[PDB]
Parts: sequence; C-alpha cells; structure tokens
Amino acid sequence: LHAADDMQLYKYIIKNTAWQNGKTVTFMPKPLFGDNGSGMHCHQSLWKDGAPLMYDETGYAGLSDTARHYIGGLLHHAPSLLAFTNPTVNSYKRLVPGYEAPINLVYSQRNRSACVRIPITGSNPKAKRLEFRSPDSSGNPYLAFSAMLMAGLDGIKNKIEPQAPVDKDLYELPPEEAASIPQTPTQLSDVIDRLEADHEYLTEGGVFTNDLIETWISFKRENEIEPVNIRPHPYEFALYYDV
Amino acid sequence: KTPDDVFKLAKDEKVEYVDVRFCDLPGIMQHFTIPASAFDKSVFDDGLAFDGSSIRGFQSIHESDMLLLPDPETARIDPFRAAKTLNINFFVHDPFTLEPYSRDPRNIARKAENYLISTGIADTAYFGAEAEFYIFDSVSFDSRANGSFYEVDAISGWWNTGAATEADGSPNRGYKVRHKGGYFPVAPNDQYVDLRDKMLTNLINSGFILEKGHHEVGSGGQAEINYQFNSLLHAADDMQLYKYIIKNTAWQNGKTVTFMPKPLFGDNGSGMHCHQSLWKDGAPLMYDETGYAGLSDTARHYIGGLLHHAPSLLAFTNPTVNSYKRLVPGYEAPINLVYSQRNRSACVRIPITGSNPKAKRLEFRSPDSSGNPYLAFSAMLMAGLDGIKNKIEPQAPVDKDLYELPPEEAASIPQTPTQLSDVIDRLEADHEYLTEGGVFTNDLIETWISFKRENEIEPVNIRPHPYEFALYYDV
Amino acid sequence: KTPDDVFKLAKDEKVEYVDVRFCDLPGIMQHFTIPASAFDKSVFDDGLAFDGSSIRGFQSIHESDMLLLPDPETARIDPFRAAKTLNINFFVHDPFTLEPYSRDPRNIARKAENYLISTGIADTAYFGAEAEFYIFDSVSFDSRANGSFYEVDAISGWWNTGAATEADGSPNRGYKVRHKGGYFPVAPNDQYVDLRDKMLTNLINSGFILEKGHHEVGSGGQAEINYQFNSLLHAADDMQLYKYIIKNTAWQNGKTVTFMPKPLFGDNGSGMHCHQSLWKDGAPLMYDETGYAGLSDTARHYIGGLLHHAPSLLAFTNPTVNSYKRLVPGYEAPINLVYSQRNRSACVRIPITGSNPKAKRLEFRSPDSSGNPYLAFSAMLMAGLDGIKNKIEPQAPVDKDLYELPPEEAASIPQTPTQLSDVIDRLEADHEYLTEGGVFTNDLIETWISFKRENEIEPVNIRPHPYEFALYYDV
Amino acid sequence: KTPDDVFKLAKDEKVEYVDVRFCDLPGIMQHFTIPASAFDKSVFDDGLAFDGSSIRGFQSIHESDMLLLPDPETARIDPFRAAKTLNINFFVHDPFTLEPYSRDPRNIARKAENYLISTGIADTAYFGAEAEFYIFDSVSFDSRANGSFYEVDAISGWWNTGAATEADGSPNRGYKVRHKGGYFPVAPNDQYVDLRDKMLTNLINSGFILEKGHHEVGSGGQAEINYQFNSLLHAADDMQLYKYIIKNTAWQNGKTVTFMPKPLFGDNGSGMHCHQSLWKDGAPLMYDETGYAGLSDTARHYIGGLLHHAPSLLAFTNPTVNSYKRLVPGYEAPINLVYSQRNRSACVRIPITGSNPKAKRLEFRSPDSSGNPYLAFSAMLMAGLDGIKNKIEPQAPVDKDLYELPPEEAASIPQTPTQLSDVIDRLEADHEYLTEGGVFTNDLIETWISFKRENEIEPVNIRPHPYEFALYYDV
Ligand SMILES: CC(C)(C)c1nc(-c2cnc3ccccc3c2)c(-c2ccncc2)[nH]1
Ligand SMILES: CC(C)(C)c1nc(-c2cnc3ccccc3c2)c(-c2ccncc2)[nH]1
Ligand SMILES: CC(C)(C)c1nc(-c2cnc3ccccc3c2)c(-c2ccncc2)[nH]1
Ligand SMILES: C[S@](=O)(CC[C@H](N)C(=O)O)=NP(=O)(O)O
Ligand SMILES: C[S@](=O)(CC[C@H](N)C(=O)O)=NP(=O)(O)O
Ligand SMILES: C[S@](=O)(CC[C@H](N)C(=O)O)=NP(=O)(O)O
Ligand SMILES: C[S@](=O)(CC[C@H](N)C(=O)O)=NP(=O)(O)O
Ligand SMILES: [Cl-]
Ligand SMILES: [Cl-]
Ligand SMILES: [Cl-]
Ligand SMILES: [Cl-]
Ligand SMILES: [Mg+2]
Ligand SMILES: [Mg+2]
Ligand SMILES: [Mg+2]
Ligand SMILES: [Mg+2]
Ligand SMILES: [Mg+2]
Ligand SMILES: [Mg+2]
Ligand SMILES: [Mg+2]
Ligand SMILES: [Mg+2]
Ligand SMILES: [Mg+2]
Ligand SMILES: [Mg+2]
Repeated sequence: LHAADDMQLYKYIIKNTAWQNGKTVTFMPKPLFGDNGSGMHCHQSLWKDGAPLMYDETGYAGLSDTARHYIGGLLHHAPSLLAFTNPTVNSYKRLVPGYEAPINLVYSQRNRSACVRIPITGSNPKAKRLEFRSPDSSGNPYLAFSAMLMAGLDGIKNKIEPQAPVDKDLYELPPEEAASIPQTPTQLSDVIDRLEADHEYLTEGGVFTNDLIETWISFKRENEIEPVNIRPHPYEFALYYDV
Repeated sequence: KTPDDVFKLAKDEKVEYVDVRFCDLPGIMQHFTIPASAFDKSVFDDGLAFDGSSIRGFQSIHESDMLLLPDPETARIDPFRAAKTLNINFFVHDPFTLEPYSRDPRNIARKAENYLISTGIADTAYFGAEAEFYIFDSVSFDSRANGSFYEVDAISGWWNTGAATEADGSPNRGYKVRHKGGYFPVAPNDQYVDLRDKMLTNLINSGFILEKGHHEVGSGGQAEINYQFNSLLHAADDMQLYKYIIKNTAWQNGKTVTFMPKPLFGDNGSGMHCHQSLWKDGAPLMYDETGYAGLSDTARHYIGGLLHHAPSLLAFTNPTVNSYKRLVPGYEAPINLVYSQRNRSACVRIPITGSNPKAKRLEFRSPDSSGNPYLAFSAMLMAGLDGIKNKIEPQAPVDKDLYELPPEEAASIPQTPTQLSDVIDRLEADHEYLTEGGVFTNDLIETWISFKRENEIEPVNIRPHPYEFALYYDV
Repeated sequence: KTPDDVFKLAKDEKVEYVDVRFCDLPGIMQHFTIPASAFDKSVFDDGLAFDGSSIRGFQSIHESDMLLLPDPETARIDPFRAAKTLNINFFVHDPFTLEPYSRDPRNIARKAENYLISTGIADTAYFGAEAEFYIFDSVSFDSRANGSFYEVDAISGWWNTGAATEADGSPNRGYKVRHKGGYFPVAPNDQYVDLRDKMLTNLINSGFILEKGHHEVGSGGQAEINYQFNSLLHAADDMQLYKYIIKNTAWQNGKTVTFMPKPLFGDNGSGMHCHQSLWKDGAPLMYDETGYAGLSDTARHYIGGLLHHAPSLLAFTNPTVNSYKRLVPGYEAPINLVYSQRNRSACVRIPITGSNPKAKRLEFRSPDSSGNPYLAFSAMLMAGLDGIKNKIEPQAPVDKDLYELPPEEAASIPQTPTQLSDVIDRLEADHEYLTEGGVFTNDLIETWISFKRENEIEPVNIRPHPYEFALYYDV
Repeated sequence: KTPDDVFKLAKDEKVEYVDVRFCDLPGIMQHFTIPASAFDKSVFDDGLAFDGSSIRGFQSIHESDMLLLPDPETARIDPFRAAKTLNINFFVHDPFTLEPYSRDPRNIARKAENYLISTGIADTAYFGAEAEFYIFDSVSFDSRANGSFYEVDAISGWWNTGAATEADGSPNRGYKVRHKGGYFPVAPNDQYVDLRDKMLTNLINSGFILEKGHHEVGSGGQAEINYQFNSLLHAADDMQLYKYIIKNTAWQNGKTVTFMPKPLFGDNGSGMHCHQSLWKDGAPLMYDETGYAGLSDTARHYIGGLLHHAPSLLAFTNPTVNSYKRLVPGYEAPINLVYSQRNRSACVRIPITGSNPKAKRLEFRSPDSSGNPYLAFSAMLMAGLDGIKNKIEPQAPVDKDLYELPPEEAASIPQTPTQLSDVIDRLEADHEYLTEGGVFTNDLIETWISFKRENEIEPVNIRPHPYEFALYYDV
C-alpha cells in the first residue's frame, strides 16, 4: 500500500517539476517508435516476522521454494495478470523485441531480455528478490501491485513450478526454440478476454470482487480497445492508399 | 480471340507500343513496355522474361527469371498514353518446364474455372462486382520515430465547410457533401458529375459494357461505377482494368483515387460487393420459386459455404488491416455472418429481382477492393462449391437491421472477424476447401500468410497509433 | 558506310550543322560544331584539330594540338537541336604521324576487336548492355570548409509521402514509389510512363532497335531501357549515344537524369549489366547442352577469366568511388565472385534462354555506367580471352541467395573489392592481360591509375563525410 | 586518498549529490546520480550496479548486471551543477567474482602501470597531453535516403567574412580568423579570450595545475589548454575530466565544443599530442647528452617501438574514420613515421628543452582525442616498452619539412595509414605487444575490432559522400 501511494505521489512530483520548468513528462509505455519504451519494473519480496523468505543458497539464482513458486504464479497467470500490469493499448507496443522489455514468459538471472529477472545481489538474504519486468506505468499501481501479489500467492499456495530458466538473449532465440516458450500477449483485447474467462486467483479472500473486474473489463473495451480499433492507423495509408 | 486477331488490332490501330501486363500476388498489376516492332509470333511462342524476385509473393533472388505468355482475350487499347499503346495481360510460367506458375493469380482463376467444370455442379460462375472508390484531391502521410500522420482531402468534404478559401485560394462556394449524405443529390451538391462521365466514357471506349455510375454515400467524393457481370476470370481481368482506368482518369484530371476499404473515419467505407450465380448448359441454377427469397437448394448451399468458411475466406476477400476498419456497424457493411433479402446490413443480401430466374443471385457484401480479385473471386467460388458439395445449411435468415439487434440476440449470431491477424490465423489452421482440385496450393497459401504477417500485420502492430496519445499521453 | 553516304544523308536531311564528337578518357563525350558548308572531303582527308590539353587523360599543354578523323558508321541526326544537326563520332589521331592515339577510348575498342580476330578464338564479341538510370526532379550539392551536402529529389520518392505540397505548390496526390518497390506497378504508381515513351521514341528515331523499357526497382524514378546487342565497338558507340539521348530527353521535359551507380542510400543502385557472347563465322560459341547452365568450355573459361581478373578488371568496369557504394548486399548487385544460372545475387548470372544456341550468354552484373564503355567492354573481353587462352576454371557455381549465406560458407568465397583504391592498386600491380596485343598500353594504364588517384580517390579521402559528424561530433 | 577523505570532502562541501562515473569502451564517460544520503561505506564495500548491456563494448543483454567500485583518488566537486555535486570515477567489476572487468578502460590503465613496474625498465610513465578543440556556435547534420549534410558554424570562421549580419541579426564587425591564421593574434581577432579564461578558471577550481591556454591555428575558434603532466592512469583521468569541463564550460556560455580530429576541411585538425617519459626511483631515463636530440638508448628504443608498431597502434591512438582526415599533409599533423627534433611535420617531435635531464621527452604527434585516453595511453606504453625490450632501432631522423618532400624521397619512408579499416585489419593480424602481461586481453581487442567495423567503418562505407555527387552526378 505505501509503495502504491509512493508511486502516485512520485508521478505527480515528476510531472509537475517538469511542468514548472517548461517541459512535459509522459509515463506512457511507448511514445517513441524504434526506441526504448518506459517500464515499471517491480522488484518483489515476501517477509515474515522481520525475516526474508526469498533466499536459499542452494536454489537457482539463490531463490527459495517460496520465491520460485511466486515466480511460477506470475508467469502462469501472466495472460490475465497483464490486464492490470499492462492495462493500455499502448502497453503492447512496448512488448516487442530489442528494447529490454519482455516478449515471453521466462525467468532468468542477470537477464534484461527476460520477463522476470533475478538481479545479482550476492549472498545477503535480505537483498534477494525477483524483478517482474513486464509491468508499465500506464495504469493503477494499487491494482497492479495487488494483482501481482495475488498471482504470486496463488503460485505459492498451489506450488506452481515455473518452466526452467533460459539464460540466453531471448530476442535472439532460434525460431524452433522460441515457438516452444509461451509468448507475452499481443494486444490488450487478448488479456481482457483472458481476465474475463479466468480470474479466480484475484477473487481469493475478496481482494478483487466481481464488480471491480467486470467494470474494468467493460471500461477497457468501451473506452480504449474499441475506440482504437475503429480508427484507421496512419500506417494503413502508407500500406494501402494505392490498393 | 487468337494471336492473329491481336496482330490485326495492333496494325489497324497504328499501335506504337505494347504494354505487357501481369498480376503480383497482393493484387497490383505490373507492366513493362515493348515496341510494336518487337510484338511478333515469338512473343506468343517463346514469351518474355522478367525478374520474379522483384515481384511480391513470387520468386527468391537466386531463382529470379520467370516467363510470361500472352492472353489474347485481354488486348485493349490504352486510353491514356499519348503514344498509341495496346495493353495485354499475360500468364506467368516457369522458365524451364513452361508450366503455369502456382503463384500467378491469373492461373488460380483459370484453375478455379476448370475445377468448377470438373465437379459437374455447373459450368460457369458469373461475378458482378461493385468496386466503390473515393475521388480525393490530395493525400499525405508519414511514419517517424517521434510521430506519424495521415491526411486525405477533397473539396466536397464536410470537414471543409468552414474553410475561408479553397486549396487554390478561390472562394468557398458551399454545397459540400454531408457525412453519410453523398447518395445521391443532384449537382452542384454532386461535384464529380463531369469527372465520372469521363470515367464512364473511358470504360466504354475500352470495351466495358456499362450499367450505371453515381456518387456514393461517403462525403468527399465517394463514387460507384457498374459494368456488366462476366465469368470468373474475365470478371477479375475486368476488375483490374477498371481500377486502372478509374485511377488514371482521375489522375489526368488533377484528382487522386483510392480504393482502400476505409480512408474516412465516421463515414462509409468502400466495398466490393460480389453478386454471384452458377449456370450450367446456358441455364441458371440459383432460382426456386418456393425457396426463401426465390433461392434454390444449390444457391442456399452456396450461401452456406460462404458464411461457414467466412472466418478463413476473408483472408482473401478482406485481405488488409484497413479492411477491418470497414467491418464496423452503421455504414452498410456486414458485422456478422447472416443472409437476408433486401438487407443492406447483412453479410449476404439477396437483391429483389422478381420472378425472372436469370436474374436471381446472392450479393456477398463482405469483400473489398484492397487485395486481389483473381484470388478473391476464386476463394469465394471454392467456399461456395464446398457448401454445395457438403450441403451446408446456412443459419436462418434474419430480416432485421442487424446493427440494431438486442444484445442477447446479437451475441447468438457469429460475428465477422475483428482483425486481419484473426483470419490469417484461421486460414493457416483450416484451408482444405481451397486446396480442392489444386486450385490453391499450399505454397500459395503459405506465402500469402507469411506475406501478410511480415509486411502488413506486424508493421502496423509495432507502430503507436495517434489515438493512443489522445488516450494515454497523461497516464 | 562510306564518306559519300554521310554527305548524302546531310544533303537529304537539310542539315545546318555537323556536331564533331569524340570520347575523353574518363568516358564523357566531347563535341564542337561546324557548319554544313564546312563539312566536306577535307574533313575525311585532313581531319579537324582540337586542344588535347583541355581533355581529361589526353595531352599536356605544350603538346596540345591533336587531330580527329570521322567514323562514317556513327552518323545520326540529332533529335534535340532546333537547327537540324548531324552528329558524327571521330577517332583521335597524332597530328604529326597521323597514327591512332594510344589514349583514344574508341581506338582501344578498335584494337580489342582486331586482337580477338588475331587470336583465332572468335571473330566477333557481342555486347548487350542494360544501363539503368534515375529520372530525378532536382539535385544540389556543395563542399566548403565548414560543411558539405547533397540532395536529390523526385516527385515519386518515398521520402515525400508526407510533403504538404509538391515542389510547384500543387497538392500531394500520393502514389509515390516505395523503396525497392518500383519494379514495376502500373500507372499512376509509375509516374514516368509518358516520359519513358518519349525516350523510346527518340531512340527509335536515332536508329536504335528497341527491346523494352520499364520502371526499375528504385524509388524516385529509376528506369531501364533495352536496345539490341551489337559487336563491341558498335555497342560502346550505342551506349554513349543512348546516355546522350536519355539525359537530353529528360532535360527537355523538365527532369534531370543520373547514371551514377548509387545516388540513393538504402535503395537499388544503377548497374550496367553486360550480356556477352563470342561468335565465329556466324556461329555461336557459348552453348553446350551438356554443360552447367548450357555453357560450353569456351563460355566457362570466359567466365573464369572475368571472375579471376575481377580484382583489377573492376578498375575499368566499376571505375568510380560511388561504384563501391553499389557493391553492397541486398540490392541485386554482386558482393562476391561467383557465377550461377537464374541468380540475381551473383556476379555472373546465366539467364534462362532454353536450348537455342544463339541465345546462350553470360550476364556480367558487376559493371556500372559511371565510366567508359569503350574501355569497360574492351577490358571485359581481354579478361574473358585470357581465361579462354589459359583455360581458367571458375570456382563451382553457387545456386543460392548469395546475400543470405551462412558465415563459414560466405568466407570461403572471394568478395568483390571494397573500394576504388583497392582495384587501382591491383590494376597497377597486375595488368598483363590488358596489354596483350597492345590493346591497352602502359601509358593508358598509368594515366588511368594516376587520374583516378589524384582526381577521385584523394579528393574524397580528404573531405569529412557528414556521417562522421553523426558518429563523432560528441567524442 | 582514502574513503574517509572522500566522506570528509562531501561533508565539508555540503554535497547534495554524488555523481557515479565510469568509462565506456569507445571513450565516453557514463554517469548516474545518487543522493548524499546514499553515499556511505556500503558504496565502497559492496559497490553499485548498472546495466552493462546498455554500455558500448560491455555486456550482452542476458549477462547485463555489472558492478562499480569507487576510486577515491578521482573525487572532485562538479563546477556546473546548481545542486552541489561530488564527481567520482569507478572501476567496473564482475558482479559474481568481484574481479576487475577485462573491458573496463580504467582497468587497462591500471594493468599497464603494473606491467611497467614488473618489467624493471621503469616504475613510472609520465604523459603530458595537448587536447586541442574547436569552440563552435552551432552544428547540424543528417543522413537520409535522398540526401545528407553537415554544417559547423562559428562567428570567427573565415567563411563568414561576407555575412550581412551575425546569426542573431547584429552587425558583422569583422576581425574573423583567417584559415591557418588563429595562432595566435591578440583580441579582437581572438574572439574567445574571456571564454578560455572561464575554462582555465574551472580547471583550476577542479584541482588541475595549469600551464597555458591559447587560440589554435584553425579558423572558427580552435583552442588549446595545457595542464601539468602525470602518471598514466592519473593522466587519463585528467583527460576525461578536462573534456567534460571544456565541453560544459562552452555549453553554459552559449557555445558548443567538438574534440573531433577534423571538423574543418582545408584548416588544421585537432590533435592529442602525447609527451612521454619514463622514470625509475625518481630519476629520468630519457636523457643522454651524447644522443641525437639529447635522447638516451631507452628513449630511442621507445620511439623505435612507437614507430614500428604504428600500423596497429593507431587503432587505439587514432580510432575513428575522421582521424584519417587529419593525417594529411600541410596542417602540422604527421603523414609518415619519422622522428625529428623541433619538427612539427614529424610523427615524433623532440621538443627543444636544453640540458635539463628532467625535461627530456618525446612528443608523439599522431594521436587525437576521438577515442579513449585510457586505451590510447596504455597502447602507446605497450608499443614503447616492446621497443625497449627488443631494442628496436628507429630509422634515422629526418630533419626536413616532410610535407614538401619530392615524391621519390617521400616513398622511401613508411607512410601513416590511409584509413581506419587498415589499422583495424593490422591490429587484428598483429597485436602480441598489447597482450604482454595481459594488459590488453584478446576479448578486449576482438570487441574493439568488431565494434569499429560494424558501428563506424561499414556505416560510413555504405553511405554516398556529397563530393561523389560533385564528381559523378553527370557520368
Ligand atoms: C453489375 C451488378 C453487380 C449490379 C450486377 N448486375 C447483375 C444482373 C442484373 N440483372 C440481370 C437481369 C437479367 C440477367 C442478368 C442480370 C444480371 C449481376 C449479376 C451477377 C452475377 N450473376 C447474375 C447477375 N450483377
Ligand atoms: C538487350 C539485352 C541485354 C537484354 C540482350 N538481349 C540479348 C539477346 C536475347 N535473346 C536473343 C535470342 C536470340 C538471338 C540473340 C538474342 C540476344 C542479348 C545478348 C547479348 C550478347 N550476346 C547474345 C545475346 N542481350
Ligand atoms: C603539458 C605539456 C604537454 C606541454 C608537457 N609539459 C611537460 C614538461 C615541460 N617541462 C618540464 C620541465 C621540467 C620537468 C618536467 C617538465 C615537463 C611535459 C612532460 C610530459 C611527460 N614527461 C615529461 C614532461 N608535457
Ligand atoms: C536499462 S533498463 O534495462 C531498460 C528498461 C526498458 N525501458 C523497459 O521497457 O523496461 N532498465 P533497468 O536496467 O533500469 O532495469
Ligand atoms: C449504398 S451501398 O449499400 C453502400 C455500401 C458500403 N460502401 C460498403 O462498405 O459496402 N452500396 P450498394 O447499394 O451500391 O450495394
Ligand atoms: C531488376 S535488376 O535485377 C536490378 C539490378 C540492380 N539495379 C543493379 O544491378 O544494381 N536488373 P535486371 O533488369 O537485370 O533484372
Ligand atoms: C600548433 S601545433 O603544432 C598544431 C597541431 C595540429 N592541430 C595537429 O596536431 O593536428 N600544436 P602545438 O604546437 O601546440 O604542439
Ligand atoms: Cl486491443
Ligand atoms: Cl491485425
Ligand atoms: Cl577509394
Ligand atoms: Cl575506413
Ligand atoms: Mg530494473
Ligand atoms: Mg451498387
Ligand atoms: Mg454501393
Ligand atoms: Mg451492392
Ligand atoms: Mg534488364
Ligand atoms: Mg534492370
Ligand atoms: Mg540484367
Ligand atoms: Mg601545444
Ligand atoms: Mg597545439
Ligand atoms: Mg605539441
């Protein structure tokens, strides 16, 4: 909660500091074509009674079972989770290869091409965490943070095993190997459809309620997805004016 | 028509050049010119070479050389070139075996007509098309790292009612067309009467048999011209020539034409409605006085095929990203897969034609002009034939304004696809009806899928839409 | 043709002026004009004088006077000059001895044809050339202490899709040509149909035998016109006249043409592909039904010569700095020294011509139009003949897209040279094949090496490239 | 200096932010900022993380995380930032093993100094550098399909003597600098006196020990500032900080500085002359009263190394394409590999310093500022040390204007390399002197070769030069 409050205030301060100095700031995921998008990477860890739970010296990338299952939750629920972590049409213009954003659902240490990176933090158990690189700033940090937690917790509860880490530049995978790893969703309508179909992990404990989820789905369809869909894109003119 | 007929025409018409034409895979006609002196029997016997690697959907660079052989049926005098020119369409052939090319669109049409005959169902498929278009004054567009735009303009566009002067500096004289109001008030509200007359005349003088011309619904110069129906291949050839004549008549008169499905947002798109009928031994097969909308079983099953195969069929009938911007409610284009008589909101309309059995046909309203009529016409036939063969029953006609259906009733009828990537995915998954008789071959279908993904779908997907900035700049 | 034939032509055509033409070393035709009254037997017997010190690669100032003697074969009526004019090419001769000039390009061609005969290998070398060019609207450029630029422009250039208006202020009407997409959609996408027709007509009226004309791959008006092949010297004369006719047809119609190898970055260069064959006693020597791509031993060894001598040969076939901007992968120009049938990525392509022995030939794709066809054609023949004489075996053909070869495979193949300085260095080191029979002389070769170094290589080397500012301003 | 010294400085100076700095492979300093509150022991013990995949010549994306550890010797207050800031340079380390990074330029300098000690030849290498630069008013440049340009501008540039007004509209008041005439007339001809004073003051206030400042030869604002020599690593750190100070002093005063080797054509380039000497146990090793130009055997052999290894050494000392535009005759830069006392046309000059042994040194005139001083200095030392170890004798000194040498005498001396690709090819072929003691490692050398080819050499090669249009548009 504090972190989400911090995020909202941070945006306000960044935007208005710029404004007062004759500039203008955007946190949109992808305002430039052919250059890096803007992410909101979320470093996450769970603690109990003042002790860290993420660390196990014997695990891949120093990760405990609890940590590994949390990742399993994130990567497993991704096709619906992104409806809150990547909630805009513009979000999906960032999820393209070559710009240090994810294009598939894998975790890997030290890996800025991956969906979940495990940063190199040495043997200090307090520093161990996962970096969920998928999310952006185009939505609601209260909902985004909460949704990630619910996915992560469902993973722990169900001991969901993530698929083996891939320690490779994921934008450079051979076609055959690439096709075998689940891709990030292509567009917002896909994740909204998926959220609508499958969202039980969010409704656990009544954290998200059906009325929230329905309003979200409905809002995104009517105010974002559809309005973009009906409007001809300028590149269609480059492509098709002379058909 | 024979080679000697064409030589006589060239001689009689004092032709200086012969323009050798053929069709690329996406649907744009290609050409080069040879002098009259080089137009001889050798052209019919040996054919002519070209670079297949520079033509879309054709060859790779290391297998580049391809061959062309003329189709004497297609010889027309060019109405535009100051040096008297005879245009002729060619078939693409392999340079080694001299076999027809598997990715020549004109070959696909050929194969389609032969397959029809081989089924015994009919011997002729007639296609009547309505290729709508916009007569614009100007267009510009670009795509850069930090921005992108397009703009179309037209003197008669409603967006110009408040202009202080016309583009040339002359006064604004009003009589501009309202959105959805171009169909079809008299001049001066119709500002394109003389230009369309020139289009009609140029068509007539190229041997077209004309039926009508008019302003269409869209503001800013939408138009429609209709010519007589014909058998599949001839009809596709007619379509390609018609586009060439429309575009260049406009060009020569200081205008610019587009056949893109949806160049205006909030006004009508441009369709290519296809009126279809099957005939055998000079008798029509579509009519049965006792059927809904006077339709025979053969007709009804043909419709069943179209509506059933629609989710893949549209990959050829609606082959562009822009296509899907037209398939939205409120503009006399389809939004779901139903047939209905008299119904301009439906996917297949049955026009009111009375009891004359020769006039009975279905109007497939889904297709547009953004692709390849050889492939589109052929694909519709294959879907239609599969329907007859499998006696596919279309779901009951819905005689209602389909844009106004109650939500519960709407959701129960299959919708038209949302986007090109959907129909390409579906084509890839299920396309057996097209491969029947080898009309479409796997290499054609794979090249098509591959071309559309790499050159159209993906390039649009990666580029931020301007409306995203309206939506999200301030997130 | 005789002196008396030319006089008759002048008389019959009511010629007012005779344009006396010859070729400078680099490859630009030179001229001066004499009145009809001054065109007499004396011109054939005594010849005409000019200042050899003002012509590039010719004489020094203190040895300036040179002589010209006419070549009756080359007489054509000028299609452009309002005062009726007969053009005639001349041979450069020493004013004292009357011997042919060792640095007259036309003399080198002459000597080449004779040498061929003297070898007994063949009696005729046929050259078919494709001189590609760009039809631009404008060009400007400069070079100063503190900056430098160039800009070419063309209405059909893709870079202009976003322009608010055309250069003359008229509206942007679209139909511009996509990069790599000019080959070869119909009008209005092809914006140069009527202009190219004028070019074709002018060529016809100057006695060219035409084969085809078309828009080429490149955006912004790339074009190609083909005329019938001929023997070496006649072919080189044809080439020079063709460039003159193309450039001046464009000029008279408000356009501006360049034959430079690579005026556009990231689009197709302009080549001068040379189709070559040897004949003896009226029979073709290139064909053998049992050889790879139907090629005889003589043909194969000719290709062996070309590919073997490439590292020096390109000094005449690819003689400019800009030449080497074209020899880059992805644009249907060569990047390594292989031959292959049907293959537009190869250095020598064998076009698909069937079993007709008269049609069998090799296409040497390396050369461009940026130099001297007299020297280029001759140099190719000398390389080809050295190959036959020494039975040089070309390395095995590689029937693959040569731009897409796996790393190990690519590195096993000799690459085309990177830059002009490399081929000049190599020519200097090894050029014996050119000096055979005295076809090229050491003084010609030294002058060439010297000219290129001092006037082209060095002047480019010393001037900062704009892209260095992009790269390095902030170091 | 210790960690506790730096903390005291930060506390005493009321620092708000610490700027964490390190060097990329090509030679540009990188930075991020941390608050004063985050600057603690932890920074020295654990270090700080960054994305090694966004830094040139560093890591791939899947091995991105890298670590930085501070160098307390480099702590300086920033003279520019309104929020009081302390700048510190860091070493790049492996995040797992905590070993120094093989491709950290600062580590290379570290290793070089240790290697020197380990040879027993000397214990200290002193570097005195002269980084010349231009104070311009503006720059722009671009590179498109149909054109490309650059322009630099400066109020005092000779090209502006005819300007009706200054850029801001104020009158042209003359006193502009003649090409090759900036060294060094008094104001107002020297228009940059006050600005260079501001540069001198900013350097002084960052703890530099100053020696001189002046206008340099080149028109349009060329300048030079000298600070006291130092040992290799410290000298490289000094250089980087100097460029930062010069660039930002200019920036804050409405100007723009470039250290590129040759921004002006036909006027002096900007060099980075390196005065070098070796010392052991506090005593100089370069001096011998009986040697040519007062040079010892150790000194002579060091020169022998430099001149002998030049063909590959210049890959680090002259590392850009633009570097080779400076190595042309007539501008006080080298064009061949000779040493000579008092000689500003030579590759190695021996400055006239009298009989004081402490002052004896060589001036290596070849290097420029377009790369990486850490690498450049280190590479020079390695070449010099190899010379000493192998007792490499330099060819006899030539006490002449080496620009004016007749062509025959000039050939009998090895020339400087013509272009970057030559030195890269040579480095690739022969680099064992650099790998001695593991100072340069094969992975560094390979990355360097690779980076220069793909990011500099090739991108320049494929882009048409404006002067090619001057040369060839009309071919
Ligand atoms: C040109 C268009 C699309 C209006 C059209 N007119 C016709 C048309 C209209 N009236 C007719 C009356 C009688 C006979 C044929 C007719 C064809 C047909 C058509 C197409 C395919 N099969 C049969 C008819 N299509
Ligand atoms: C004009 C061009 C380059 C297309 C060309 N056509 C030809 C060409 C094409 N077809 C032919 C068919 C038969 C006879 C000669 C032919 C020449 C040749 C050529 C050149 C050299 N030697 C032989 C042929 N070149
Ligand atoms: C700053 C520059 C380049 C002019 C310079 N001054 C000096 C310089 C000049 N005079 C000196 C007199 C005495 C002692 C040292 C001196 C150094 C040196 C130098 C560099 C390396 N090794 C020795 C000297 N370099
Ligand atoms: C350098 S980056 O890898 C770039 C991230 C990119 N903008 C993104 O879209 O996530 N981010 P960081 O290293 O700060 O986590
Ligand atoms: C008037 S309309 O119904 C309009 C058709 C619309 N432009 C379409 O997109 O199909 N066409 P028609 O009546 O000519 O068949
Ligand atoms: C289409 S192309 O292959 C293009 C050749 C290219 N301009 C070049 O040689 O650089 N030429 P051709 O007319 O020989 O088919
Ligand atoms: C006056 S100069 O000789 C000029 C050097 C020139 N700018 C160069 O090295 O390229 N420099 P200095 O005398 O300061 O060593
Ligand atoms: Cl969407
Ligand atoms: Cl799509
Ligand atoms: Cl060169
Ligand atoms: Cl280079
Ligand atoms: Mg991060
Ligand atoms: Mg109609
Ligand atoms: Mg209509
Ligand atoms: Mg209709
Ligand atoms: Mg050709
Ligand atoms: Mg060509
Ligand atoms: Mg060719
Ligand atoms: Mg100095
Ligand atoms: Mg100096
Ligand atoms: Mg100096």
